[PDB]
Amino acid sequence: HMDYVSIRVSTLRGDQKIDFNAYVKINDKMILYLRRGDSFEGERLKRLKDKKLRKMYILTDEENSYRTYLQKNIETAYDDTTGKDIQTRADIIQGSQQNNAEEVFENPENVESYNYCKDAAGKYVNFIMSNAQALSAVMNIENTDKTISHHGVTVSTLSIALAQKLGITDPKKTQLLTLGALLHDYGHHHSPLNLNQPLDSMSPEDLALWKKHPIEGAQKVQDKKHFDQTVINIIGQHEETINGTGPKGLREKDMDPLAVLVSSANAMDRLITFEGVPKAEAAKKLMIDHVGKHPLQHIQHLNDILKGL
Ligand SMILES: [Fe+3]
Ligand SMILES: [Fe+3]
Repeated sequence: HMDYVSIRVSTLRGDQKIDFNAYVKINDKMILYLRRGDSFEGERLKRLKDKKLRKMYILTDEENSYRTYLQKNIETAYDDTTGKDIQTRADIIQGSQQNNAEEVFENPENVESYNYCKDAAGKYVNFIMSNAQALSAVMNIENTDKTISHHGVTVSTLSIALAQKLGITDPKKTQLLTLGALLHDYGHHHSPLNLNQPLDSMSPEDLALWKKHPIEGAQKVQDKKHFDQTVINIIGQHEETINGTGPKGLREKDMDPLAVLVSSANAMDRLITFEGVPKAEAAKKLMIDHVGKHPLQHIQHLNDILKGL
């Protein structure tokens, strides 16, 4: 009898108490999981981790409560005047960025959703740039379920920090870099590929499928008038390497410089998140197993960023 609407689980973050139930779908039935009054700050977030949760459901009659919950979370989290714990702010903002990316992946023709994601990417740059511990707090949020939207947020975070180290200050460029990084793996959306394995031990079939993703991703968006060219370039070129060994065979001179940055940042998170490489060993691995693929200055800066420098 009752109607439900879907919500993305990355929107359930921080210490605000929910004024709605939330349900997990099991065997196509809506099973009560989160109750009115629950919150998700600190260790409470574990209730939503390691469970491959993507969508949950709320009663349609409670949708207004959810919408107000989300808007309050976002407004409070981006506010630099509150003195709110940085980890809680980061929990909310990381999840909101992920939500915005998922909305674009699910609705790529939607101009408003793209523009919302773009505007929020600008807000994200400002959050990371204006709060000393923001990057560290975001990097504390492990990608337990190995999703491409969480991975996009992580890659965008490393990309913002890398851009700062390289002296790329133009706000339009940093916004588009962040947006492209967030969306970079659109080509993997609803792919049967298990990303959580090393590329060099994938079956030939899996590797072949993997090589298609930037090409397919870019082809899908390249003629959409509302997509920024830089974002299209990042989606399509982010697997390219400076010595021309990537899927498109591009060399550094052939590439959007911002895609070179995302390529480096991505290569690092792939090692750490998808291949189980300890963060302190990732730079070495790229240099010794990914010879000549990325600019040494990017790898050194990324190593420093992961070290807190
Ligand atoms: Fe990729
Ligand atoms: Fe990636």
